[PDB]
Amino acid sequence: SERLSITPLGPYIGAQISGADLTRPLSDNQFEQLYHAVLRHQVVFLRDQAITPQQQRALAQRFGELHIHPVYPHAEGVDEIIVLDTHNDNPPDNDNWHTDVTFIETPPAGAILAAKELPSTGGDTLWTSGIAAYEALSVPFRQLLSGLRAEHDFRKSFPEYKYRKTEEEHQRWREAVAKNPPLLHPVVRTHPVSGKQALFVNEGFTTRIVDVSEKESEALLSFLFAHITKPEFQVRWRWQPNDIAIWDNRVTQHYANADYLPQRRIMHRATILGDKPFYRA
Amino acid sequence: ERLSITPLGPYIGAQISGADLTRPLSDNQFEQLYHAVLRHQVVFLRDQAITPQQQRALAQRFGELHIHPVYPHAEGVDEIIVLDTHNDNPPDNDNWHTDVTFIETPPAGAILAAKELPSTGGDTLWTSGIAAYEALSVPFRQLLSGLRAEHDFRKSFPEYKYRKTEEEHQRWREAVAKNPPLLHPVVRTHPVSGKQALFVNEGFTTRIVDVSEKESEALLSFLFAHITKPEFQVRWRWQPNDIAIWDNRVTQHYANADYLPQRRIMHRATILGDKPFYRA
Ligand SMILES: [Cl-]
Ligand SMILES: [Cl-]
Repeated sequence: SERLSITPLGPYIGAQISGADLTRPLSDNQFEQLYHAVLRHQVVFLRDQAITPQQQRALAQRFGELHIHPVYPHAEGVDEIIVLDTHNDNPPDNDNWHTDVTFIETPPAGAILAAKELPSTGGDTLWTSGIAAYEALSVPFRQLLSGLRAEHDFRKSFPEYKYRKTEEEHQRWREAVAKNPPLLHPVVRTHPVSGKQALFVNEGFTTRIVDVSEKESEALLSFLFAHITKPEFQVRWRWQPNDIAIWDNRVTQHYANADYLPQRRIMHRATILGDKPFYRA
Repeated sequence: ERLSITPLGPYIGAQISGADLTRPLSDNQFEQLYHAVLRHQVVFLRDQAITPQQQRALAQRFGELHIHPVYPHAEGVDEIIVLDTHNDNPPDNDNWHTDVTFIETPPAGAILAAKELPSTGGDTLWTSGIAAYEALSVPFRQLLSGLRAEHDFRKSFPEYKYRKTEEEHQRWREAVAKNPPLLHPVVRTHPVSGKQALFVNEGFTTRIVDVSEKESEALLSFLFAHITKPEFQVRWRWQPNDIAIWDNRVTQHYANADYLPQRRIMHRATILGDKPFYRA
């Protein structure tokens, strides 16, 4: 375990990491700086990492317990690794700004994404920094949003109408909804580790801010859903087979382009549980 | 005689009777009228066939009156402006605005008399900045209170609307030069009652300078819609010789431009105001 090559991709978010073989267990010195690079850069990219669901689950396991998605398919024999196999018969549903599974009480602290099969071109994935977004807010707006709570609803990104192909798929949806009722989370979240304040709403699951009026909420979310799309808060990644992406899901949102069908695209994701999102001034 | 005050709603507007505005009001009557205006923000008196001289007499009791440099004045009364709209002078007040907030001391109020009216149309509406403010959630009240917003003459007088004649266009330039943008509190504390009121208007407010440009666009977009809520308004259907008196410090008004080709003649007295300020 020497020293990983960390190349920032921007001033506020993103970095490429080289010198870490993810197919084989990482030493402690390496896993530590990989961990810190993720916290520091919010999202890191490692190319040429032909890992299997096995080792991917293993790597994620080291960050903590893994979440099992209520609707997405999982890899054979490895229930924690969801398979994102998109094509004509399963159109991509991630071309919207979202933070992974914020519909549970303890949203994932992070995730590891592996590019298995990719289209000739397209399918880029973008990440936006809730930290940079928060920093870009004027003091009056930071004060306004801090302490407010917003509702997150699993159904916003998982509409029932999208799961009625087969009765099985529909049943899977029913069980998912029953187990994931709408819940509240701070609009401004204090990172549990770094202490940095970050915007913590995402168009994918955030339905409304409950501490203001309905029109006030729509006005704020309208602003926020646009605010986070500022180029300066982002890093855009063009995928290559066997790429690996690891991000801190506590302070970022990502968006996956849906510009490749009829071509097929297969991604594998390990999802690391986090703790209860909170805000501390 | 004691004036009769009939509220037109729970937050704004009242119709008054028992006040002969063609003659001097007793001090008790005037105190009642003045307080009614303060309380209801805009009051209406019907069947007041007054002369401009009489309108000015009444207005002067509220404070210094404006002598408009451009608009024609009634008979031999420089303080009473003649607002004559028709095809050759199309109504242009059908937008939510608070009178002349682009200057340092916007008018405190005005007294408008209906001289000659179209068979129908031309309704004027007022919206309560106080009610609008109080309707805000606590986080929003806290957010806006203390912020400052820029008011710009050019917002209601877009340059693209005064560039017809290569020559007679620098006139627009001359006006803008005398009316530089300036700031006013977003939440204004009424100088007399101490009531807090939203004090932005789509007519002149271009942006809240204490937040980012995009935050400002979102906030003003919200506020310009918020003040249009029916609950915050009073709508008046005019009849000849009506008199409307309003507090321009905590309201915005909108005059429907829906009566052309008919003609509309109003007589107005503008009461000079003081510097708007905010005090928690
Ligand atoms: Cl993806
Ligand atoms: Cl009018």
